[PDB]
Amino acid sequence: VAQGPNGRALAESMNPDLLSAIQQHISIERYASVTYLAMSIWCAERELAGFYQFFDGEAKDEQSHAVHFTQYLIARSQSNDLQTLDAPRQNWDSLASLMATAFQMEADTTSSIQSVYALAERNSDTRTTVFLDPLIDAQIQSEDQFAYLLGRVKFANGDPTALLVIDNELRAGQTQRG
Amino acid sequence: VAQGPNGRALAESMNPDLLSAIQQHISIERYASVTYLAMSIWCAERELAGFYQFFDGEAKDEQSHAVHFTQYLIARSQSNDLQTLDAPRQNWDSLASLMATAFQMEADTTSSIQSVYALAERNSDTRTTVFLDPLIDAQIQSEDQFAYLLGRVKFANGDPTALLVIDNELRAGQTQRG
Amino acid sequence: VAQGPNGRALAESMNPDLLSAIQQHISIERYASVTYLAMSIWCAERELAGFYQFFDGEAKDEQSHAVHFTQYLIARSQSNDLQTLDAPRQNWDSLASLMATAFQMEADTTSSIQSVYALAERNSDTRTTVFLDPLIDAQIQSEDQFAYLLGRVKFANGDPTALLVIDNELRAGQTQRG
Amino acid sequence: VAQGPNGRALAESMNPDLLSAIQQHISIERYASVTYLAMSIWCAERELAGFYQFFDGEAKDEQSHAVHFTQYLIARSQSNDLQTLDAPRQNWDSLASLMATAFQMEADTTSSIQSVYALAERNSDTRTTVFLDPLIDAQIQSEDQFAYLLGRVKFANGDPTALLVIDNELRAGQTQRG
Ligand SMILES: [Cl-]
Ligand SMILES: [Cl-]
Ligand SMILES: [Cl-]
Ligand SMILES: [Cl-]
Ligand SMILES: [Cl-]
Ligand SMILES: [Cl-]
Ligand SMILES: [Cl-]
Ligand SMILES: [Cl-]
Ligand SMILES: [Cl-]
Ligand SMILES: [Cl-]
Ligand SMILES: [Cl-]
Ligand SMILES: [Cl-]
Ligand SMILES: [Fe+3]
Ligand SMILES: [Fe+3]
Ligand SMILES: [Fe+3]
Ligand SMILES: [Fe+3]
Ligand SMILES: [Fe+3]
Ligand SMILES: [Fe+3]
Ligand SMILES: [Fe+3]
Ligand SMILES: [Fe+3]
Ligand SMILES: [Fe+3]
Ligand SMILES: [Fe+3]
Repeated sequence: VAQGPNGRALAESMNPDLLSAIQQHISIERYASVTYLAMSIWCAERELAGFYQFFDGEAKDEQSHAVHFTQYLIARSQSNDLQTLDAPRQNWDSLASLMATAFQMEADTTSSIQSVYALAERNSDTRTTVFLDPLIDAQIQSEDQFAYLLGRVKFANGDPTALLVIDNELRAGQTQRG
Repeated sequence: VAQGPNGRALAESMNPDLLSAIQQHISIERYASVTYLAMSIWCAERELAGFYQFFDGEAKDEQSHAVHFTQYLIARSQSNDLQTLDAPRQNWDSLASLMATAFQMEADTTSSIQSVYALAERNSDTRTTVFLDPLIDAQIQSEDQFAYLLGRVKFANGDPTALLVIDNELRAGQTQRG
Repeated sequence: VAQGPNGRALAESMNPDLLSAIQQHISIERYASVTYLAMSIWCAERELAGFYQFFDGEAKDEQSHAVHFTQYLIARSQSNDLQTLDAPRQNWDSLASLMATAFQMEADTTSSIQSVYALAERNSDTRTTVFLDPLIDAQIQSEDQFAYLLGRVKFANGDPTALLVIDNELRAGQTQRG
Repeated sequence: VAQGPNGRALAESMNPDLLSAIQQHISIERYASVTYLAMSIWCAERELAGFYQFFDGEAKDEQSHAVHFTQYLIARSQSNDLQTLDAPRQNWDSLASLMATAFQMEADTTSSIQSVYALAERNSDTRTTVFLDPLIDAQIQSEDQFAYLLGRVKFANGDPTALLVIDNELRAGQTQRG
């Protein structure tokens, strides 16, 4: 039995470029987390309590995704390399602008997973494509959800009254089309 | 065993300037109470039932704070001196103006506690600083809450529709960021 | 009513040096979080499942502490500034060495809080000292707990049998003297 | 409607090389089953009751996997061909050696599935890749589990005391990192 780079018994070796791509993707999930924390704060500063609660939860969920990836590297007997984390964006001129950045962050997270997926396919790493499949499915749902929240905020067209109504929807847990 | 100014057994004497400051602070709590009663009435007169219910409760809570302080003076064997109570402000041109006065009243209540706290420290009265610590913590929460309500009302920008939505939030007990 | 640096109504201004110190302390809590994540991974790589579960939870708790501080800055109408986060230490020669780093991380977190506390006192910021008091109390308990775990691991004197027994204690939730 | 090789209505023909590969893989699952039975016996002979119970269950689960594959061939209207089954390995010099063989057996089971998967892709058999996807996911978990058990036994470094502790873990159902 061979030993993997992290010292555990090795079921099958992993291409170093694929390993590097997964380590970088963990940083993307961690960066999404701190970005949603920054967004939660921006909303709290403007008394948008439902948006604050929503993004507070999204921050925790993205961190959970990051940990899920670190566990996959452990399972593959590969080394983890937790990286320096950039500071998030923290300033927006409007809730609509913030929600556009949020949607872009979600779509960019999917693009990162897609890049890992394509590298796994080039390397015939079926364990990794199987691992990523349900994460892509979750991303479809999250993109659908963020398009819904962004579109509803844009429909409000900057009217504070409409934004208060949507804020109360989010506080109540009404965060997707259903 | 020595007898304190109120006749009870005396655990430790209290500086008369500190005693006077606590008696004055009790008046500040009582004045906050009648101010919030006046605000509850102003809101009721304009059919803002959620704001009326909110300030009705705040009036009762501030009175409870006043009584809590009178009990501390009893516990320290110090005399209470219930003072003449000024009439509250009763007229405002808008809900936003009323909420600004409410926030100022809350911040001024904290400033009064801080002044007592500093006098207690100058006199090495550790019982009094310990007594005040949780009251300062409550004040942080109340300032956060009043900044939230004031900010939400200001966001409404005088639109009656938005103010009705917020009024219904308060009636439902949705009074802070959560 | 004045507006604070984050735009909310301002109960009382905060010294900019104290604000900077709190923002830096939030980074210390976030760094403790990612350090405990790195430690959880190191333990998982060596099949120390109880230590992995323990540090996984500590990572989540430290993140919660960081968010708790960001909420205090919101409550004080002060700006948050989420900073770049250093990569954690990730390599140790033994569990005893890892636990020494963990204890040091906990003690250093307390030292950071103490530095903020002293600055708040120099500035007569009683809200901040009151806010920090229960966090210092939690730190006493955490230092006691980490001294217990470190001491128990050192008592094992590198014997794998003893380390398996302690690992099973942690998996069962037996993590302090009780 | 066409009839498949097993006589049932045929939704889509299957490449004979892919069919042969699935029939061979069923033998691999059956061989894993009897191998884990042999390991359960070896452990029972040495009073390692927790390891005996663990491998007894693994033997039953691998047989269930084999039957799951036979049901897929039925669903595809393909013939099953149950093959002669080799005798398992039955002798090991130590529990660590046995656990290495167990890990290798698990990794080799995954390699067999991967070989079927690649053949299905070459033949554009999307039903078969979809069928195999959750089985690969289960294999990731089983490889992670067997790496954990092997690593814990190796950490024991042949100390009977440590092996008794781990044996009791397995009897209690504590068989993975959790
Ligand atoms: Cl920014
Ligand atoms: Cl907007
Ligand atoms: Cl951006
Ligand atoms: Cl008046
Ligand atoms: Cl108004
Ligand atoms: Cl006034
Ligand atoms: Cl390192
Ligand atoms: Cl050690
Ligand atoms: Cl260090
Ligand atoms: Cl043999
Ligand atoms: Cl052994
Ligand atoms: Cl063999
Ligand atoms: Fe994510
Ligand atoms: Fe996401
Ligand atoms: Fe009060
Ligand atoms: Fe008050
Ligand atoms: Fe902390
Ligand atoms: Fe800590
Ligand atoms: Fe306290
Ligand atoms: Fe199997
Ligand atoms: Fe298996
Ligand atoms: Fe799938």
